[PDB]
Amino acid sequence: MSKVAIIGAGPCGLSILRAFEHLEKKGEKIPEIVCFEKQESWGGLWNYNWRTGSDQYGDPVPNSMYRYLWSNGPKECLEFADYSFDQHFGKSIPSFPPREVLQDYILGRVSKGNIKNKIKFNTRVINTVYRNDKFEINYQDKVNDKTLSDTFDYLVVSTGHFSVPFIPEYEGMSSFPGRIMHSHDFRDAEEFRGKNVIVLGSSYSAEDVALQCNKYGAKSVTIGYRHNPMGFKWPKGMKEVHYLDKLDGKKAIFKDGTEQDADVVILCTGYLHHFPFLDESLKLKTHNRLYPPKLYKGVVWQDNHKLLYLGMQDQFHTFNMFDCQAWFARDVIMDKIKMPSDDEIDKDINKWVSMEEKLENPDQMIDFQTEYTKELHNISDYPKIDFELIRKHFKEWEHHKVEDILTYRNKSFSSPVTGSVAPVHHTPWEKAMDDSMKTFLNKR
Amino acid sequence: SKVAIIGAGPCGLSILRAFEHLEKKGEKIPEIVCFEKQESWGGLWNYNWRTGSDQYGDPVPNSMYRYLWSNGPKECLEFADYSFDQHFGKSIPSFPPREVLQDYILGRVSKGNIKNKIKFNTRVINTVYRNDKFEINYQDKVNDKTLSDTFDYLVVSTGHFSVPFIPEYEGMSSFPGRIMHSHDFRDAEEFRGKNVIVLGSSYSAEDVALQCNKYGAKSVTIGYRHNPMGFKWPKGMKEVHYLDKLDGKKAIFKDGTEQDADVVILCTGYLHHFPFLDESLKLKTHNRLYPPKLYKGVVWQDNHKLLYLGMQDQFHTFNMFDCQAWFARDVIMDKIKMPSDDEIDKDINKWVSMEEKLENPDQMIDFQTEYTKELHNISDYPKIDFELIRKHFKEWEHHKVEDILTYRNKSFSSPVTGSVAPVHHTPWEKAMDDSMKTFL
Ligand SMILES: Cc1cc2nc3c(=O)[nH]c(=O)nc-3n(C[C@H](O)[C@H](O)[C@H](O)COP(=O)(O)OP(=O)(O)OC[C@H]3O[C@@H](n4cnc5c(N)ncnc54)[C@H](O)[C@@H]3O)c2cc1C
Ligand SMILES: Cc1cc2nc3c(=O)[nH]c(=O)nc-3n(C[C@H](O)[C@H](O)[C@H](O)COP(=O)(O)OP(=O)(O)OC[C@H]3O[C@@H](n4cnc5c(N)ncnc54)[C@H](O)[C@@H]3O)c2cc1C
Ligand SMILES: NC(=O)c1ccc[n+]([C@@H]2O[C@H](COP(=O)([O-])OP(=O)(O)OC[C@H]3O[C@@H](n4cnc5c(N)ncnc54)[C@H](OP(=O)(O)O)[C@@H]3O)[C@@H](O)[C@H]2O)c1
Ligand SMILES: NC(=O)c1ccc[n+]([C@@H]2O[C@H](COP(=O)([O-])OP(=O)(O)OC[C@H]3O[C@@H](n4cnc5c(N)ncnc54)[C@H](OP(=O)(O)O)[C@@H]3O)[C@@H](O)[C@H]2O)c1
Repeated sequence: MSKVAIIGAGPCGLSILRAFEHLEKKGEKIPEIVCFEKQESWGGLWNYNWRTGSDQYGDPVPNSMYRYLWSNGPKECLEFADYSFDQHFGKSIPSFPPREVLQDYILGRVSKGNIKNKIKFNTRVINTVYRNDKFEINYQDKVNDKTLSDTFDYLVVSTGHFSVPFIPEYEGMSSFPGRIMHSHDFRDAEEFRGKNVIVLGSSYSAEDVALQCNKYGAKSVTIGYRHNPMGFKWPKGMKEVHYLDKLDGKKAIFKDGTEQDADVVILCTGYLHHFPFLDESLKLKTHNRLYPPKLYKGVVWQDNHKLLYLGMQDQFHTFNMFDCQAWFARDVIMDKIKMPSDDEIDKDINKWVSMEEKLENPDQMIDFQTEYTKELHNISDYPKIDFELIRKHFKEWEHHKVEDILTYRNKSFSSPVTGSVAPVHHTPWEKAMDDSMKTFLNKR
Repeated sequence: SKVAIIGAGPCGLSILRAFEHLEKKGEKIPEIVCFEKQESWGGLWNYNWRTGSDQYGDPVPNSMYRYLWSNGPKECLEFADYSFDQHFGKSIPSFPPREVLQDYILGRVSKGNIKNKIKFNTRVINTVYRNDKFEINYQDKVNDKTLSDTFDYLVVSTGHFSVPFIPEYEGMSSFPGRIMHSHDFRDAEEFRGKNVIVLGSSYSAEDVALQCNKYGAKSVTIGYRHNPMGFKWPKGMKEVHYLDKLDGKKAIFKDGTEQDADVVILCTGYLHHFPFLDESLKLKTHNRLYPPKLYKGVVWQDNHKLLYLGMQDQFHTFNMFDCQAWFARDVIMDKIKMPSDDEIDKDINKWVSMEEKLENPDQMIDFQTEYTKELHNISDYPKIDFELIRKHFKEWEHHKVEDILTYRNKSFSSPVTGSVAPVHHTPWEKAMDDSMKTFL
């Protein structure tokens, strides 16, 4: 008889709506659920949006995906246990599909029944306090420019953590005569054809953005790193150098002495966990990491067990980890899973944080998130899926990237749900200029 | 008595300055706290390379770009209590680059204890009125912490040209180039050799188009929805009717025009945006010379201790903000008494009715002149010749129609000291370096 609020209708918010649907479909009564989504439509980061900065209502644009974006990990690692690739597509498809394809898969899982009607779109949650055993929530109806209010027994935060950019300042930016942007701003790589591009950062965004710039015709691409280089086998017109010292006109100067003509600087420097719409007492504060503290099983807010965060960990696993988290959260809301004592909660949190701090390389991290996810998987209803296969897949994928960063997307992996082997795509990724679902799925 | 001011741009600084005049004379003044989300005072007059949102996730309020020059005669915006002659110590041309006017603005408030009243990197986030106090929450950005305090009076001076209005046009989802708003514009060199599309029909469209051309754009094409600006555009520039869609690197207009396009710059205006005010306190309006619900254009009709500065559309700027500020100060000080609710409503209607009838720039200049002159006579802001200013604006509009490329080369006389501006050593079209250093 509870009333449940969900903030965000991306993969995480959809995971929990889906978790609740499984129960309703079996005949179980479920709580009233309201899901707030600031975008026009569901899909979260998987929606492409030309917009940058803030929208027509002055709401910051949560979209970070760009044109020509392809799955950066094996799709088999993110398959839904309750909704297989074979079921959705009706045939086996390659392991690294373009964004539109995976978006289609995400929305397909939830588009058959009553989930969509539970979501309020163009609606931005702006304020949350907890009082008298209820979450009092203010939200903006954007189209009408109006503040609305309601009260809930449980609150699920699924707003992701890759939308609000962290944007550091370097010397000389005030006088740089080119574009300075964050990866969050990146939209169509053709913008930089024939240009000298500087990329700053050492993770997935730096890696992929650098490659897209080169692929879509940049004159040069130079990656700066602060601590250690990615060390991948970069294409001809690409180099990796240490630490940007300053910009001096159309000239980037690095600490290792490198001087590079620069037309654009793309800061691929990460994002903030940003929750301006939550009271300070409810607000998770953390940098991007595999296991932030104060989250029992990485989900339940330690100080308020009716506040549940989804997807807030750094990610190797994605979709099916979100599912495992969501099924867990559903079961907490349903009172199927009972919270242990305060001391046992704190002890369990410390166990995972301590392991997390000790992680030293991707193999250890992959093992860590595997064990985290598998433990979640065993406490609830989420269907059979082979996390051991997934563990192996991730490690193979890391090896592929080291082997050849240009060709890792051409590899084939087997489904941890159905066993199906992905066919090799008709077009090598390094030559695949058209990112449409149509050309991917059609022959030739 | 305790007063909060939100924003330390020209308007917030105008009121801090108004209160300072009194304190300097020996009058006791209220405790004043001014919140500013930027690192430093100056408002829009600060250049910031950042776009979108900052390192703390706070939307960037800066909209000015590199190579920006004053777009109206500086003699129309001179401070009555701090002349250009006083500040610069010699006559200088009428259209200075941004840094020059920024230096003038901050110079007026630099000498005293005003700066110490301002909390920087501090963003007001919530405002409610209860028990006769404004309860205000603000984020200390650097520490990522929410702080709270209570005030008797609230002055909102956060401008209205920071949060962009950004309309969608068919084809944007697949356009192979940059789509941006003028609010994003930073350095025109970014577009050298590029086919630029500019959408809009006001000051941002006009100046951005010219900046792109001046800094080597291969072409510039301006789309208008209702009416063209009609200025005498430079050789490589044209003005066409209504963008229909983008189809690849192709901009297609309703009048059939097809134009090669590498970048689309939406110069489509800004929102009055106050997420940090309770719905009951929040001004809702489009850009216009006289929004309703603002007594003398300043006092919130439904709460006479909430005062908005600078929220009108602008011909006048600095010295109008001043007149509004001196007014607001005197209201806060209880020198000026509010009239009855009915006389307030009648007075607002009087000005709104006039504002709705304005038909052309001349009538608008006359309107804002009268609005400003009336404010001027209710307080003690010093002598300044608004009649001369009225004339200057009309002359400037004429200059723009005559030649949009040369209007900044014109000279105007100070309405404060009578000083005649010298013609700058370099014509605007050829003035590439916007540094105050090289200007002076
Ligand atoms: C550029 C990029 C590429 C990526 N590529 C891959 C990939 O190839 N493979 C992979 O497995 N993972 C990828 N990821 C990881 C990605 O985070 C997850 O796949 C997934 O999108 C996370 O889903 P989520 O629901 O947790 O957050 P999101 O997908 O960000 O969804 C959050 C939703 O909440 C909404 N929201 C936010 N604030 C509010 C508010 N105040 N009120 C109402 N609604 C709000 C947002 O509009 C958004 O729709 C990528 C991430 C990024 C940024
Ligand atoms: C691109 C551009 C060019 C212009 N050029 C000219 C010109 O040449 N001549 C001319 O006369 N006028 C010009 N103007 C008009 C301009 O509005 C005024 O000159 C003046 O800047 C207005 O000052 P203001 O204090 O009212 O607003 P602003 O200058 O915008 O100051 C508002 C301040 O409030 C702060 N703020 C906002 N929200 C918050 C919050 N929640 N908490 C704390 N602080 C906050 C902002 O950081 C900002 O510093 C221009 C405007 C623009 C946009
Ligand atoms: N499907 C795709 O192809 C694709 C493309 C983009 C993003 N993604 C996803 O988007 C999510 C986020 O990845 P991300 O790379 O953007 O974030 P991230 O993994 O959190 O990495 C942040 C990077 O910023 C660097 N950094 C921090 N401060 C810096 C500074 N002051 N100067 C320079 N560098 C700085 C960090 O390295 P240092 O501290 O050593 O400098 C780090 O490498 C991930 O899920 C990723 O998979 C996928
Ligand atoms: N010193 C300088 O050189 C400098 C440079 C830039 C800005 N400024 C200042 O910035 C402030 C704002 O000027 P502004 O021009 O940005 O704002 P503005 O005066 O409010 O004008 C907004 C423009 O947007 C247009 N518009 C609205 N909706 C549109 C749509 N859907 N598609 C296309 N156009 C649309 C409007 O024309 P339609 O409705 O007819 O389309 C209008 O011309 C002013 O104070 C100005 O002085 C000064």
